[PDB]
Amino acid sequence: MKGNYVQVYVMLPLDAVSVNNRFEKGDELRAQLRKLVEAGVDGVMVDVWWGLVEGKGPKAYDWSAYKQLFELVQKAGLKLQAIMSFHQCGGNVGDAVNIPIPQWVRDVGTRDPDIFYTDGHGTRNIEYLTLGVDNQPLFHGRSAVQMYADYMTSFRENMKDFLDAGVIVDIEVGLGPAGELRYPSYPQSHGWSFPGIGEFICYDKYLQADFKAAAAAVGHPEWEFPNDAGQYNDTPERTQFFRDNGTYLSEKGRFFLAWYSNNLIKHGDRILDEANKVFLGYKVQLAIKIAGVHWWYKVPSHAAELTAGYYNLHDRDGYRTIARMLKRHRASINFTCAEMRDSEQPPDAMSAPEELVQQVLSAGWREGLNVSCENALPRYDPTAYNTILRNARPHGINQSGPPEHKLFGFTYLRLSNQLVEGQNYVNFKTFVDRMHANLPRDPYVDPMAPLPRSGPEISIEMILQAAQPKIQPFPFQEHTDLPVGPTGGMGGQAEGPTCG
Ligand SMILES: OC[C@H]1O[C@H](O[C@H]2[C@H](O)[C@@H](O)[C@H](O)O[C@@H]2CO)[C@H](O)[C@@H](O)[C@@H]1O
Ligand SMILES: OC[C@H]1O[C@@H](O)[C@H](O)[C@@H](O)[C@@H]1O
Repeated sequence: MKGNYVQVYVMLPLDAVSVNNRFEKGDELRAQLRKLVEAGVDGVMVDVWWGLVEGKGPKAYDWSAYKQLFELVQKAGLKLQAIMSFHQCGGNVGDAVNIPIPQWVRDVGTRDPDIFYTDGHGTRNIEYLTLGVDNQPLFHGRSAVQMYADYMTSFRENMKDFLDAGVIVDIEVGLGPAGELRYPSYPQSHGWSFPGIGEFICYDKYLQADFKAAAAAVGHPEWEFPNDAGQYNDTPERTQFFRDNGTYLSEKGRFFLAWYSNNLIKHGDRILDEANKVFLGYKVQLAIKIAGVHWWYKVPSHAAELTAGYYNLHDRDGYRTIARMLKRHRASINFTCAEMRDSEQPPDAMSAPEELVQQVLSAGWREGLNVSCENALPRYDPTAYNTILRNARPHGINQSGPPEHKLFGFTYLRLSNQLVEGQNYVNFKTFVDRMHANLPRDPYVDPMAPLPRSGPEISIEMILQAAQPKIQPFPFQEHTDLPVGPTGGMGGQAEGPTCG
């Protein structure tokens, strides 16, 4: 039944190593990572916050709390997915700990405000560096991807012992807010609230100039940004841009959207080129996280997706363009909406979770990429685990083989006292059982090969030919064929350690 084994990973507290590079909660974590392996979890995932390590200065890396944390993990026998977290913790949902980007970068920003994504009003979003300064050498003679690449080269030099023994199996290079390839279009920070459409975050002078230069390239210098796209909390109908047969379909608006959405491809391309020549040769896999912007999916404009950077429509696959860019790099997609079901989203959201999971996992599987998921919200119900299991093996168990399509692995959000305690614990455990096709945990499964080098760079126009025509999804079963059962599952009822 091994072909059907899907690895489960838990995501560690946002603060596995505390708010100032001091690994503190080690004994708690030691007890918390004890039950997780009794549950049979394959490995864990932590952020390697850029603001904690090079916080103190240019190239002043302090891997100390982090060498100790991974020490704990290795000792627990767990695989580790590390997230190269070049973004601020605090601002999004579920962000309790608050870790900003490096103070010395934020100080550069004081001098040049345009280094942070800027909305139409001119509000500076401090949580991630605009993709416009990727190749702008203004961080004291270092450009942002130089900075991103030196941060990852240093991670390799210092974490080598873990990279050799095979504890670190996946590097997830973050490329935007929450470490996701996208724009900060729905910033709870700036008074956006779900299911609002969000805004186009492309007003800083670097992108503000990439576009005017791009406008004149196609003969239209005169062209500006969408005047009619509304505000954060509007609904499509309310704006002239996202309204049925609105400017999102006009030449000016198709071009804009092509630009805006291409910038994210390119950003992610550049930085992945580098993460690939850094980890080049390692038994690791490179991944990126793509948001799950399900609200306004059921409407024609797909507004929230268009503002977030994913130019997805009924006739244009905006998630297969992205996966085509990941293809050279032998990268994989890490999508985040797996636990939802259309049933549970507010009816006015015009949200289609299930249909977004099917689109992205299908674009990815079509591009030959390994796809993996992560739930977007705190969920401890069997419903959540069965929806996940459905999405893991769309077509279900193929005991007569390995299945057509299968997720490489799932990474549950998040480790808490509540997950490893009682009821929630026996559900999670039986969930893991089932995610492994009820086989016992196997660590010598899905062994990676030394990361090859990124293949030949391919133009924008060559990655963009995957958009058209949008293909049909891969037939998804409606429920999983190996659900949670109910409360219990194989061993019974497990009872043990609290917290202190
Ligand atoms: O631990 C990883 C990141 O967790 C949060 O971001 C999550 C977000 O809460 C969730 O809705 C989405 O599905 O995935 C992201 C990215 O994994 C923090 O906000 C991030 O700062 C962390 O990097
Ligand atoms: O902050 C972003 C989050 O907002 C929530 O209200 C939605 O339910 C989530 O799908 C989304 O990820």
